[PDB]
Order: sequence, then C-alpha cells, then structure tokens
Amino acid sequence: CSTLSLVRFLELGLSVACVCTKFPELSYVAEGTIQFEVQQPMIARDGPHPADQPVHNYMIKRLDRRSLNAAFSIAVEALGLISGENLDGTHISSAMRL
Amino acid sequence: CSTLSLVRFLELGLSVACVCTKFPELSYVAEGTIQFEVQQPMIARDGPHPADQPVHNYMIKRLDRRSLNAAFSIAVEALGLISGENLHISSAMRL
Repeated sequence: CSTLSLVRFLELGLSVACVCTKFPELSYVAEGTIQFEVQQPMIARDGPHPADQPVHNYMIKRLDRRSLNAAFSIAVEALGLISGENLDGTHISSAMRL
Repeated sequence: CSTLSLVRFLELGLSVACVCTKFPELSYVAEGTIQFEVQQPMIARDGPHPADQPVHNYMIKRLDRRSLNAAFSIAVEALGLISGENLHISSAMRL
C-alpha cells in the first residue's frame, strides 16, 4: 500500500511570497479595497528651473475574487454500513464496516 | 568453507539489488502472485467540474519460473574404495 505525502503550504519556501489571513466571513463581502498614500521627496535646486512644491497622490486598488473547488463521493453500501443501519449480529459484517 | 576460497554472493555490490529470501517449499507452488494499490494525489481546480474524485488502482503481477543446474560425476569403483576403513594393504597409492 502506498501512502500519499501530505504537504503544507506554510512549510514551503513559497509561503514567504504572500501573507495569508483567515477571513471567516468572505461570503458576505462584496468588493473590497485598499488605500494608498505616498509623498515624493523633492529637491531644491538653483535657477529658473521650477523647484516645485511637494507632490502627494492617493491611489486606490480593488480586490479580485476566485475560488477553489474539490469533490469526492461515497457509495451507498458504505453509507449503510457506516450509519449502523445494515449491521447484523455477524462478525463478517463488522469486518465490512471497518 | 573457511579453508576454501569462494566468491560468496553476499559480498559484491550486486547483492544490494535483489532481496534474496530462502523458501524451502517453492516446489509445491502454483502461480505465485503479488498485489499493489496506489492513490494518486490530486489538486483542486478553479472552475467547478465534479470529475476529480480521487482515483484508486489495483495492480497485480505474477511469478516467472526459472531453474539453475550443475553437473557432477564420479566412477563406480572409485567410490567403493572410500568405504573401507583400513590402516599397508597395498592400495594406498590408489586410495
């Protein structure tokens, strides 16, 4: 029998690329934003060339959305055996349930 | 064996390839078999399509028969000489 080697995203080196925050309410959330402000350092220089005023700017960035997905099934016989509905007083049945 | 000089099979670098195991009752054996099973790891997709359903495999193999022979011979009176226990009796050089 082969066992699958499970991997955890936090242990990979790629984890340092992004920062992940668990957000248990994302289903209710329509578009979200983030706010940016930044002020450029200026330089005072001699002459008629404009030694201009400092510059501000306010950039906003919008949030995108995508979703993962995965599926699997369980047969009906297994459903009965697990539920405890079909088990009989036979050792042969407990083996199948296991 | 200590006084002999043999090339034992379990000292080369070749032994590390096959897992030898002694089996006395190999002769009373019909088709010998062996089983396998694997789960292949899956990854979740983006567009929902209900067709991933992690697979299951059950491989099976069979044994292959093979022999290994060796010959040996001796004369008939030749053996007869080693039977008697004698201390000459005019047969040493022959014995």
